[PDB]
Amino acid sequence: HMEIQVLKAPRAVVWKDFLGVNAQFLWFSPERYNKQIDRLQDLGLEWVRLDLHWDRLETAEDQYQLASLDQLVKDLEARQLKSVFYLVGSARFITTAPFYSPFQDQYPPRDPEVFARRMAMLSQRYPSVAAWQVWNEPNLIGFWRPKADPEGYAKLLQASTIALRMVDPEKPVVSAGMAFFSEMPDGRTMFDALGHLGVESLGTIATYHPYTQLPEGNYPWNLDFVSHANQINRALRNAGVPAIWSTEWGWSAYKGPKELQDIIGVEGQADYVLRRLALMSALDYDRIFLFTLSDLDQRASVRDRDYGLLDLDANPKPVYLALQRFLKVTGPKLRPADPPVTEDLPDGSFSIGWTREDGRNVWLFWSARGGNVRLPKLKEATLHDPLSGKVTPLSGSDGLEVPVKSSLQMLVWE
Ligand SMILES: OC[C@H]1O[C@H](O)[C@@H](O)[C@@H](O)[C@@H]1O
Ligand SMILES: OC[C@H]1O[C@H](O)[C@@H](O)[C@@H](O)[C@@H]1O
Ligand SMILES: OC[C@H]1O[C@H](O)[C@@H](O)[C@@H](O)[C@@H]1O
Ligand SMILES: OC[C@H]1O[C@H](O)[C@@H](O)[C@@H](O)[C@@H]1O
Ligand SMILES: [Cl-]
Repeated sequence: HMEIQVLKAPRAVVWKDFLGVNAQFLWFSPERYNKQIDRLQDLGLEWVRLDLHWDRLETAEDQYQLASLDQLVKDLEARQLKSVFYLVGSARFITTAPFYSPFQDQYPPRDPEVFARRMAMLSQRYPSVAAWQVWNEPNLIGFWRPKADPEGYAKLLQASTIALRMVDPEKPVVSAGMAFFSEMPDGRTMFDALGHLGVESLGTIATYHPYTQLPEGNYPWNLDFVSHANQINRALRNAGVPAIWSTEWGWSAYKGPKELQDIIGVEGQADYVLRRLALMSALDYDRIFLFTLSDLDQRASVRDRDYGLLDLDANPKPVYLALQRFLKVTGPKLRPADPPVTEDLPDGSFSIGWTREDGRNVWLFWSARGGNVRLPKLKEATLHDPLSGKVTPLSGSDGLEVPVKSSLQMLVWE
């Protein structure tokens, strides 16, 4: 046997349009988040996704805390960023939580119309915001207690969608990012259940958060990320969604102790993010958002502190430097293409071809078992390792010898 996963994107990818980042700007001073934005702009990116928690913005009924958010929205416009905000959680006055429950905000609102009016208020207050997203991961108990409720979420989404379109009928409404591939504890998927409730008629953007242990799946013997993504993306297109985003994905560089995610460190983070980026940019997403722009302080859980492209001082981590090298090699826009002709590409390889703006071909490739591959048609090419920054001219009188790594490499050829 011999199995290779080849991907070819369905359309051209323009990184500025396609690749955004999650951010947690309200956690930081304007001085600090403006530095983060400097680093983001240096990558040639402009899309950001920010979280709003209702119980932090409205601390009692009609008592708001918006000074920081007001300033942030002005600063985001001043930096020419394109933003999507999601609102999640119940304010204390409207929550369905039992009086004694420790997780008051993790319950949905008693009245979806009250939530909807808040989203409308925010949208009218901040017309520069590019898109509004309704709740977050409702297929997870931590965001919708005491148990997943597709009917309940559909009613919330419908009410919010109506209110948001009253404010601006042309602005996109984004449904909640579903955790993983939208699976619920009962064995159903939220996307399927919402489909039966006719939610696709609302015309909201569909999004999910396909975190996996490895870039290409959860186990080395079951690398089925591409299979799952293709399956859910096809179903969503079939349902007639206006667009598909992935509003969260990524890995933490935390040193532990282990909580869900294996310890991989700053170098593992760089490796995994680049491989996953190579996969998702060749799948049928209209936009994706890396989680996340910056490391966070002790207000975040141990794992959640280290997903950043940047450390707490807003300085590059290895994943940033790797992504920066990667995007410099690709240039700003990639058009779908085929990989070069190969001889003895190793079993397990991933293989993705593109052409960049100057017409040169770009081949993205890796394999868990490493090894070597021969390219019989080529006499010269340039090999890039975005993790080390090593650049190697390759040459041959009648074909190239190319080393294969477990990490992504980029071959630029003609
Ligand atoms: O709670 C974490 C952190 O994120 C929120 O968006 C803001 O309300 C901050 O003031 C808060 O400290
Ligand atoms: O907010 C990011 C959050 O995403 C999902 O809910 C999970 O994969 C967690 O692994 C992760 O921390
Ligand atoms: O099977 C792969 C997996 O197995 C072990 O538990 C650990 O070594 C992990 O770091 C590794 O990724
Ligand atoms: O937890 C992540 C955090 O750890 C330490 O505090 C420092 O190295 C920071 O720069 C880094 O962002
Ligand atoms: Cl170019």
